[PDB]
Amino acid sequence: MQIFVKTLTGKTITLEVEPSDTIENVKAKIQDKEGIPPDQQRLIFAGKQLEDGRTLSDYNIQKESTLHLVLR
Ligand SMILES: [Zn+2]
Ligand SMILES: [Zn+2]
Ligand SMILES: [Zn+2]
Ligand SMILES: [Zn+2]
Repeated sequence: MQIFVKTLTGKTITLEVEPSDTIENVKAKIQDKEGIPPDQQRLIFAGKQLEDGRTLSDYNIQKESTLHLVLR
């Protein structure tokens, strides 16, 4: 699965993942790409707040899905 993560500035990060990847995995990938610490990342897909220990398939995230880094 290719998924897109948009930063707070709207920059697009393209990530190669698997359905079973955790949100924690995806956070580490984001850190590698952009230097954003995982403890400072908060991810949403389709308005769902994404928990570190759940997987992409748990949230029905699919090929070409977009996640957003948000605040607060
Ligand atoms: Zn793929
Ligand atoms: Zn694998
Ligand atoms: Zn993985
Ligand atoms: Zn793997």
